[PDB]
Amino acid sequence: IINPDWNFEKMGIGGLDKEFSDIFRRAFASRVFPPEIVEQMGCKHVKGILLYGPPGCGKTLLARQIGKMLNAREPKVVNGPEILNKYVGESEANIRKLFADAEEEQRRLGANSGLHIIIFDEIDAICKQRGSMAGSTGVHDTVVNQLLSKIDGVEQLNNILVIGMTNRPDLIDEALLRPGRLEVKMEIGLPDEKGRLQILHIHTARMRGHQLLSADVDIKELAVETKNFSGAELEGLVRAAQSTAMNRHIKASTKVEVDMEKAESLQVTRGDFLASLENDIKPAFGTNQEDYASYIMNGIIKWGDPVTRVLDDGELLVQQTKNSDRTPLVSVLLEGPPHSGKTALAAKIAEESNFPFIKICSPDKMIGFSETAKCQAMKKIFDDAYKSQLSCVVVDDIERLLDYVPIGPRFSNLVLQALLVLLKKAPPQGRKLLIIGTTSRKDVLQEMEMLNAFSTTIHVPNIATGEQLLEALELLGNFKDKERTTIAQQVKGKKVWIGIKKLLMLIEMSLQMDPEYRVRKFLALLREEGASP
Amino acid sequence: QEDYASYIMNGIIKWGDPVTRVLDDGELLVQQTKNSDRTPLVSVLLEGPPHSGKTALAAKIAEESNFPFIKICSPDKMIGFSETAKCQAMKKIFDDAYKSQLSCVVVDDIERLLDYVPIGPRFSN
Ligand SMILES: Nc1ncnc2c1ncn2[C@@H]1O[C@H](COP(=O)(O)OP(=O)(O)OP(=O)(O)O)[C@@H](O)[C@H]1O
Ligand SMILES: Nc1ncnc2c1ncn2[C@@H]1O[C@H](COP(=O)(O)OP(=O)(O)OP(=O)(O)O)[C@@H](O)[C@H]1O
Ligand SMILES: Nc1ncnc2c1ncn2[C@@H]1O[C@H](COP(=O)(O)OP(=O)(O)O)[C@@H](O)[C@H]1O
Repeated sequence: IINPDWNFEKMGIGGLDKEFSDIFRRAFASRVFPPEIVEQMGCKHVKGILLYGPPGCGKTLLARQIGKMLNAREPKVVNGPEILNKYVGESEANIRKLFADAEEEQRRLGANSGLHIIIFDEIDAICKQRGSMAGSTGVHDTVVNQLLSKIDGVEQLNNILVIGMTNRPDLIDEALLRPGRLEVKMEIGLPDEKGRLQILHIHTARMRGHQLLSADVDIKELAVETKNFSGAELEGLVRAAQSTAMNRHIKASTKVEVDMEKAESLQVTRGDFLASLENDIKPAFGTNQEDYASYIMNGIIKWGDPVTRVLDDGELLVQQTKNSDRTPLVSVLLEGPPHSGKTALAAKIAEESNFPFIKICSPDKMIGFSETAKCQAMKKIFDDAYKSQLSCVVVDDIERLLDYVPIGPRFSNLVLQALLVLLKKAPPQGRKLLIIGTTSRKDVLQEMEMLNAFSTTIHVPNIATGEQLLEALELLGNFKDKERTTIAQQVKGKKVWIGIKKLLMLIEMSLQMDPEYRVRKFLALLREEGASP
Repeated sequence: QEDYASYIMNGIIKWGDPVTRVLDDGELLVQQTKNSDRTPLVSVLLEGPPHSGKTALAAKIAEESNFPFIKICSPDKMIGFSETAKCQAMKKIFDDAYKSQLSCVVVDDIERLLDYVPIGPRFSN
């Protein structure tokens, strides 16, 4: 019913052109050959397939087009969580209601009926395997059995086709993949440069049709600027550009009584696209420039040699992880005394890598969580990281993730075991990863056998000389000439062990008085904090 | 034949005598478990310092046996599980192993299945 090489273009789906060929070659070879030879051989057709991948990557379009191209009746869409009810023996009824028409048509027309396709969604919701993990989601296992009894069993159905869709391929019941049942898996991953270009081509044909779009805008620049968008973020970008351009044009024309010549024109230009891209759309699988300003609040100032050493070592590690074989997983750990400024340096090192996927997992967003929820969140972040060619994950505080208190001692063992397992699991073939730690108590970590898993260590020291303090003050720029002179005469005493954060706090506290008494207050504050190595 | 090529990532090069001794001992154990009649159940434990290459050698010994049933139970596929889930998984694997006439099972990183930590000590009973 379809031409030998088929056709998939300018009909919607544009990014996935090899997938159709792959699936048709692997599964649907029986429905294209002349029926006489198929009946002569005496073979049965495949009775379903499974699709899995990241959300919003164009799965429903594929199912609808596959159904359309086979000359099948209207698909009977359905959702996963919708088929669930607390009353005993009611979900089975919902599962059973779906096949009535197929049964009736088979009963009437015999062996000449058409093809009916049922499209499920979030099929992993009904499965007696999610109960293994922490929680209670037994979903009254019986449900699944009923479904199987309809795909096969004593009563045979020969005019159906089941297309399953899922996001978590590791929660699918194992009994649902043997031969004779859903038995063809496939992956629909993120698009690439060509896919993004094609999607932008398809989604913008309307404006070009009526010459409304300006000649300034390109499509290659927007195709290369967007790194890990899938499909919906591109549609969102187009829509946001439309809306922003419209609002700006109407407001500007109201502000200035422009002639009808430009009033009729409603060009969107390129500025609207860039503004919407940089302010409107926030990708889920890409870099997030907003969170960096939340950690590096006062920038980075060079008060000594160690900063350059740390930055250079970070660059070397990034280069090693980027282009290298035989070692696709690399780890590192930053250790130092409290208030030394470790989080900011880690964030800077991650930012300078220019990787497409950068994330930060910190306990600031896990207040009141039970340990199981923390394990879930960590696993989710790492699972998301595993779906990109180059990634980078930062773990903010390893001591707070364990709930360590010196009395006892006390802590949670589940999180420790999860971290130890996750630190030594390479990604699927052909993909890289990088992990950066941070902590202030190295001895406890060494004592817990966790330092045997990391690959390197770096040291972040404090300010340990007077001239360094003078240089830091000079860079900050808060004291005058005579003030600096007075400070210099009195701080040559040596044995000066302070942290950058504490230094900032002391300066801020001291600057709350009149200019006369600032110096003595600052010196008193420094002396009360003047411990020794 | 996909797990074995996933656990032996860079082959097995012979840098000294011990490799030959280990492989020969494994072969002798396999032949014993195959040809005996009054000793159907056999066990062996491989131990050594960290980062020494125990899993690769165990996988190679299992693969070079030609048994019709072979399976590996590693802890890296049970992240976030509870004690009961681990018990059920292990029992299921062994129950499946019991239905063949010749089988081999690999248990990997025994110290990570019990959740051992030197402080305490703490673990799962
Ligand atoms: N070279 C630098 N190194 C570190 N911090 C710097 C540097 N230059 C400026 N800072 C400032 O230091 C502060 C970092 O303090 P922050 O509280 O992030 O430290 P931390 O090591 O993460 O602390 P904690 O041990 O509480 O987690 C930021 O204000 C940053 O602007
Ligand atoms: N003769 C050999 N013995 C062991 N490993 C070898 C040998 N020849 C090469 N290798 C390489 O050694 C690596 C195996 O190390 P592996 O990570 O399995 O160590 P391990 O002892 O299982 O570690 P762990 O105790 O951390 O679980 C693989 O790269 C393998 O290619
Ligand atoms: N080439 C394309 N690939 C993927 N999605 C596309 C493509 N062109 C358009 N889209 C849009 O992306 C969305 C993908 O289908 P949708 O049902 O929203 O997501 P999913 O089924 O992946 O959860 C739809 O809005 C669809 O119109």
